[PDB]
Amino acid sequence: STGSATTTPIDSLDDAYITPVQIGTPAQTLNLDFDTGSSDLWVFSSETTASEVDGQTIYTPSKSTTAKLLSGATWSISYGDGSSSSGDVYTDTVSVGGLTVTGQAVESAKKVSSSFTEDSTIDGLLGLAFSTLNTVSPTQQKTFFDNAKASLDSPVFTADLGYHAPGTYNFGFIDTTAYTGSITYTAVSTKQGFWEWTSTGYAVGSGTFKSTSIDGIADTGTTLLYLPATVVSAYWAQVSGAKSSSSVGGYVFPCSATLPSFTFGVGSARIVIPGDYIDFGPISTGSSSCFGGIQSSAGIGINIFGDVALKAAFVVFNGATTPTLGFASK
Ligand SMILES: OCc1nc([C@]2(O)CN[C@@H](c3nc(-c4ccc(C(F)(F)F)cc4)no3)C2)cs1
Repeated sequence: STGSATTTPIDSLDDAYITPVQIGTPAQTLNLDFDTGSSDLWVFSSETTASEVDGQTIYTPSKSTTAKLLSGATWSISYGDGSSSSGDVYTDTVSVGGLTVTGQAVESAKKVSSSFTEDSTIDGLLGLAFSTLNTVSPTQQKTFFDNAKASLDSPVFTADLGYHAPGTYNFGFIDTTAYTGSITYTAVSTKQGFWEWTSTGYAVGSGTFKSTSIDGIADTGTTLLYLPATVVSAYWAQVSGAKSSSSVGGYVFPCSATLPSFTFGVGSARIVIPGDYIDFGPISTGSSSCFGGIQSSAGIGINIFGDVALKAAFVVFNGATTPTLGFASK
């Protein structure tokens, strides 16, 4: 089997991408944030505290003929931005782009933190990291990809995110029309439960390539590119007036600037992020200070190849027995 679904930016900044997901019978379609950096499929629901729901579409398990309470199971998760959610668990039929998993754990939120309430466009998350990170207790649950894997034509999914434009998540096949050149595959460590790999270095704009190992994770659920402070400083030093602002929480730059590209290494190959992809616009409406798309990972504890990096590439998440990541230009 295969599936293919379009993913769409939630706003003009590409802050996140949402993908329609069918849950239950008859189908209830919710727009979920596919997150290769976590492993819970959770949704706003008829159980979510009413004061914490503000415009989201909710899953109502009592209206699904295939929903079953996963008795005694609870979940609770926090994200890298400090946001969180928690609740109980149903199993139900879940379909993404024509690919169906029966008995998928659908984690129903009883509580969500303010950032989720405030984002009316995100109805929940669909985790695509390794199932060892799933937070359901006392019986840990598998991700949608893990459940589908044995049925897929090939044990892979691909992320083809757009820049200020829709893109595609495919399951079970590699669309050879979606990229240019070849896909370069690189080894993955699952030791932390992430799609963790080692970039071979970087370049700023037209500069020469710096060969240096950069461990990090491929995370579709993170907006920006978080790299070591040395690398990030070398980038922003090329932008007149750019500076790290503790009050804003990262590097800002004059909105009058044209940004250089940023290249990262994948083995002997290179992915070039255009400068425009690094512009996240005014820090507040009308400001002439703009927020940078490349930020320091210092104090996060891990480098994150988030959407800024991933949307410059066609990315293969190969979940074979020995997992790998593939990157191609597009
Ligand atoms: O500790 C550093 C690390 N962090 C992670 C992640 O937690 C897993 N991927 C990312 C992710 N964030 C979100 C997300 C957070 C908040 C919202 C809100 F604003 F709507 F609330 C929406 C989406 N989704 O995925 C970060 C992995 S490593």
